[PDB]
Amino acid sequence: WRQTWSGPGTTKRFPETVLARCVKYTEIHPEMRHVDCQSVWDAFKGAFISKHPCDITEEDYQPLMKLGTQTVPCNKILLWSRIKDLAHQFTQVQRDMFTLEDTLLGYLADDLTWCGEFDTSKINYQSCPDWRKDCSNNPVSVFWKTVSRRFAEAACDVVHVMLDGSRSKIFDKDSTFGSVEVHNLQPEKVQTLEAWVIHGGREDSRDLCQDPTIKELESIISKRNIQFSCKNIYRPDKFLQCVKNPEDSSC
Ligand SMILES: *[C@H]1O[C@H](COP(=O)(O)OCCCC)[C@@H](O)[C@@H]1F
Repeated sequence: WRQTWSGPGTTKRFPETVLARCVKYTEIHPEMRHVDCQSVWDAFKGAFISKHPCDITEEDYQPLMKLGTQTVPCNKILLWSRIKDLAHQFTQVQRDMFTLEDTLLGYLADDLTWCGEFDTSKINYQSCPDWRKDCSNNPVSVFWKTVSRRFAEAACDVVHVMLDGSRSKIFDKDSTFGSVEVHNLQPEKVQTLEAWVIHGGREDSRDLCQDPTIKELESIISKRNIQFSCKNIYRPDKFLQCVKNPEDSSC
């Protein structure tokens, strides 16, 4: 009648879903043919089964990271913050740019929740720790931090980030982008971080590249010895029109 934790529990059929996603990914992407999906799942399980779900570490996920090792085109990375759908829509069409969810490990875990229980092999399908209400070192949160760091470390040249220009803080220092990814871009390899600030409906005039939180991001990035650039996407529908058909003479 009562649940242990505040967050949603493990997604139903989690084991089968992860294995099936791995099979599909490794079928489509030829460079991942070497990957044994049962081994990936065993490694994924090993990270959190029989562990207290408030005591997960990045080391727990090391076997999975090793198996899910993947070369990503370093100059074609698209980061995003609080605007998942548009970023994915974009890379679904612009297939030569890659978000974290276009990597094997991001693909496996996208939109899923999982946790175990201490001193029993059971998956908890009733509840899982909420990052804020319960604890930060939980299976889902630790996974995303670990893979997000590794993804940001892979980037080179010009790295792009899609941001939501309709939000209160367009750049949020407390988001995963702001707290993990920005600080793990390697200054030796990354020339520029270019922000694309996506405008909300019909507000097509404000230069959001002058927003205070964008100036904050600019200052943080600049002080890491990386250049900052910013572009408004004033009218998102036209942007979508043009990505989908770039030969369109209106683009
Ligand atoms: C790494 O993190 C980005 C998404 O995180 P957001 O910045 O969306 O943070 C989510 C949690 C907010 C409290 C994306 O580039 C990649 F997945």
